[PDB]
Amino acid sequence: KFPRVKNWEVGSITYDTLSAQAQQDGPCTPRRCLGSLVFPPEQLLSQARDFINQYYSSIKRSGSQAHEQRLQEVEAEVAATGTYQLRESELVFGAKQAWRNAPRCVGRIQWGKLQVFDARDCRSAQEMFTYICNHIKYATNRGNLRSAITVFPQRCPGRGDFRIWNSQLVRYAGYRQQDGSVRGDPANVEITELCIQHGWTPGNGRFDVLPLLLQAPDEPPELFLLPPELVLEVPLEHPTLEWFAALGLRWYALPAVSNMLLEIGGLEFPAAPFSGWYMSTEIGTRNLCDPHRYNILEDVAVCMDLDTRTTSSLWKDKAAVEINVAVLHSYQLAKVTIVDHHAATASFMKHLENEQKARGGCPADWAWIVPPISGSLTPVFHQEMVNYFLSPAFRYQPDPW
Amino acid sequence: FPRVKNWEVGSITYDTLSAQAQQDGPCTPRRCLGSLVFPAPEQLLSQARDFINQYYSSIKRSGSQAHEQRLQEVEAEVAATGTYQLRESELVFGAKQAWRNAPRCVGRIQWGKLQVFDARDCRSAQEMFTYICNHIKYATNRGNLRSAITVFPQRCPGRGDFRIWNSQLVRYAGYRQQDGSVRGDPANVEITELCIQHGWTPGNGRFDVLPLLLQAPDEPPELFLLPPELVLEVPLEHPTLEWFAALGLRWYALPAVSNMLLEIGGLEFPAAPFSGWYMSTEIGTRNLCDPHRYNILEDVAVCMDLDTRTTSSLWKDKAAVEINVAVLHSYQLAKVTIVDHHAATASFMKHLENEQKARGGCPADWAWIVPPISGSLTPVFHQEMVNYFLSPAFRYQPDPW
Ligand code: HEM
Ligand code: HEM
Ligand SMILES: Cc1cc(N)nc(-c2cc(CN3CCC(F)(F)CC3)cc(F)c2F)c1
Ligand SMILES: Cc1cc(N)nc(-c2cc(CN3CCC(F)(F)CC3)cc(F)c2F)c1
Ligand SMILES: C[C@H](O)[C@H](O)[C@H]1CNc2nc(N)[nH]c(=O)c2N1
Ligand SMILES: C[C@H](O)[C@H](O)[C@H]1CNc2nc(N)[nH]c(=O)c2N1
Ligand SMILES: [Cl-]
Ligand SMILES: [Cl-]
Ligand SMILES: [Gd+3]
Ligand SMILES: [Gd+3]
Ligand SMILES: [Gd+3]
Ligand SMILES: [Zn+2]
Repeated sequence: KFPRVKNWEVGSITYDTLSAQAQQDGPCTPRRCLGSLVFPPEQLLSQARDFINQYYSSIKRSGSQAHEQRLQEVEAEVAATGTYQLRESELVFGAKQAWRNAPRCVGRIQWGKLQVFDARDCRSAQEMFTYICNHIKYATNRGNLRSAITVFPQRCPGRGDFRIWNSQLVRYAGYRQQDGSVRGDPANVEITELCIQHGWTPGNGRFDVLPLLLQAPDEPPELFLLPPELVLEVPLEHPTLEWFAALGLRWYALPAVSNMLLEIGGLEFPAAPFSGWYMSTEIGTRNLCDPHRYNILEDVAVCMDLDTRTTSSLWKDKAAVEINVAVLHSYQLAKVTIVDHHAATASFMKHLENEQKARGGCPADWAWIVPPISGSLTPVFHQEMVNYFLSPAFRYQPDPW
Repeated sequence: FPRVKNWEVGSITYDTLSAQAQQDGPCTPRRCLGSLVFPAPEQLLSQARDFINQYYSSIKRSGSQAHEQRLQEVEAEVAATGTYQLRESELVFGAKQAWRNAPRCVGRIQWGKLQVFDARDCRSAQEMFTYICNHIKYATNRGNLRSAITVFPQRCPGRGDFRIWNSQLVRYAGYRQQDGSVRGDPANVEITELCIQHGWTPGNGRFDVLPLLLQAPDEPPELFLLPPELVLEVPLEHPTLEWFAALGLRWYALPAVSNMLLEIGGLEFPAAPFSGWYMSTEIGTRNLCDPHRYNILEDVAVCMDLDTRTTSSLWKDKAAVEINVAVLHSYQLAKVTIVDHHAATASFMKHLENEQKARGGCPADWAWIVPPISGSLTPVFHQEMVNYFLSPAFRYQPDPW
């Protein structure tokens, strides 16, 4: 009942005793594994009790006066109101814990270093925009990126939700054609179509930064043009392929996910944008080279004079590596924090060892931790992993429509 | 029924075949163990009955005279003998299905093209050796490799098992060193010790082909040297890096797995080596670049004049790609069948399509189907998969020592 877990590079063995705490049952059964799938009233008191216990164990204060006291207050609050408010410190502790528990995040070595902007007193898309704008400028920090989350008011019954309609705070437009196919980013054709709908003037380019559709409870979403000086971007050049700059490629500095639902102690925050910094493969491999994204791979290969006529020349692999080199080089030249997939995965192994000693295991999703290029060149490839849901958590949620 | 998405195209299918999954895997709703490498007459009869049902379906004779007669023949044999014997055509069908059902095999587009050598009358380790040599000769075919399996006698009450102790028919020795390192292939240290312990005079090169340790029932293993001219090898050179040939690297033509158990309708064949042809990443990425294998990555990158002091130069990614190029070049130069990871994964996508029409699904282990370099450059990366166990099957089994 405690899964044995082996590292095949070293031969070391550990047991994931933490896996025994998994609540929100995942998608797998003894009969079929679904691990490769991307997207698989007073129970509020069970989750609340549990999270409060987590908080006080963490600060070495389980079973001591303030613990009992806080236990009664959430009981009283829920009894009187049907919900409860998180203490500031608990909101901070729960945000870091949800990050720590995110099985697909390779960057969790950083989980203890997170800036939490408490936006629970927020009201109206106007207010959100100032909060999002404060977050972006703090997190960006002139390229010295700092992990941050901004936590908008929790969901209550009867009243609509706070929601950011964009999957991220920075997104590039995707416009169709007189032939269906997309200019810009095909990942965002829908939210581009929703933006143009709600009044935005579409550009023509491949890298038009989209406006934010910000939604206050029970009110129609409102467009918001992001201050162009607040959107830090990196033009993409290559250190030795002089023509690479002429391809006109760019990516933004700040990966800020704004469509996931933060859940702490039973409370649900459908508006809680978190950001950190990029791993270079996210941009150089997935965003630029996925066939359904910018799909630039063959264009770079033609420019490198590679033999695209046979797959066994590995022209795809060669061009992909240089695109990733160009991402890392461009971000370093712009002094915008970035981490390559070797450094990231090596830090994740350290994180696993840390989490083994601290908690007896770590929820990790092998398919997402192993990077999308050179997988077996990184140590996480050779590490067996156990995937499971702990709370608090970041959860996926429906698009607010 | 699991819904399964391809993210590159957007297409969607349901894996109805997974509902028929007999034996149980390691995952539960609590925790996924997908990344782990190594997760009674009445019950033999129900396995036999299902396979016979499978066989008669494939020959468009479900529910027919011969069908019912074969079921009663098997029940009568299990009653009188505690086991039963496969007809030759049932063995051939069962061997192909076992291949077809192997979830970690990316080469399964070929599953119907398989040469089955019926060695079930094999009497000794000496006859076993002759069968193996003929397998190797046929499958190698002077470099135009043909998929084959040789099936030795089934496990049966009262007698010991036939076993091939070697994990493959062709393996390079791994010699523990004076200083505690390994000369040759570190994956083969154990079997190398066993060969020496069993009378083999070791060499001391890095690419010494191992003898075969072959076990007849209730017999100690018996040492057999492979005729050197039966073992086709490919010296490794790089099309443009002429110093690469000076590494003295080599690999062998034939991948022949010899330590897995073939299960057909509840009958177990502990000795049944099968062989196909290599995908270049197996050699270029895993065998040569794994830290715990030949581990040539840094030496190649240094020779390539890469900056190995910083990870963000992507020296590992660059050197690995050229090691894979060298493998592909070398095998094509030697006229030995090999497939690159792009062609192989492209054919596996067609296999998945074929199997969706044929059986309503396909058991696939995403972490093994996705190549160890350039994962998201191949189509399988963007394909959700359902992993489950179908019989007939190749199973892992303990090492006989
Ligand atoms: C600071 C540097 C960070 C790096 C390098 C990093 C890296 C990554 C990567 C590569 C992914 C894969 C997702 C994809 O591309 O599909 C991911 C997912 C994710 N990350 Fe991180 N991240 C960082 C910070 C953070 C922070 C600050 C948070 C939250 C406070 C966070 C929470 C998540 C979540 C929720 C996911 C989705 C996967 C899941 O829920 O299991 N990450 N991260
Ligand atoms: C014809 C060319 C073939 C190719 C290119 C191919 C490719 C592969 C690869 C890359 C793996 C993963 C190996 C690893 O990294 O450990 C694999 C595993 C495997 N293959 Fe194939 N293979 C071929 C033929 C065959 C044949 C002829 C059989 C059996 C008749 C077979 C059955 C298996 C089995 C049993 C595994 C272990 C995984 C599992 O059992 O699910 N393959 N194959
Ligand atoms: C805080 C944070 C840091 C970081 N480095 N990255 C993310 C992140 C980035 C995506 C975008 N990503 C594009 C490539 C893709 F492969 F298409 C999959 C989607 C999605 C997420 F959920 C994420 F958490 C978040
Ligand atoms: C018939 C057949 C064809 C083919 N291309 N390959 C295999 C195969 C090869 C290994 C060796 N392979 C080395 C790399 C590794 F990463 F170490 C993992 C093990 C093991 C297996 F089970 C296999 F079926 C079999
Ligand atoms: C089908 C498969 O699960 C899907 O393509 C996953 C695989 N691994 C991934 N890993 C990361 N980091 N990001 C992703 O989007 C994906 N996609
Ligand atoms: C621990 C991890 O599961 C292990 O390294 C796996 C991952 N995927 C693999 N995939 C293939 N094709 N071959 C392998 O040996 C492995 N090893
Ligand atoms: Cl992104
Ligand atoms: Cl091999
Ligand atoms: Gd020119
Ligand atoms: Gd030269
Ligand atoms: Gd030297
Ligand atoms: Zn699973």
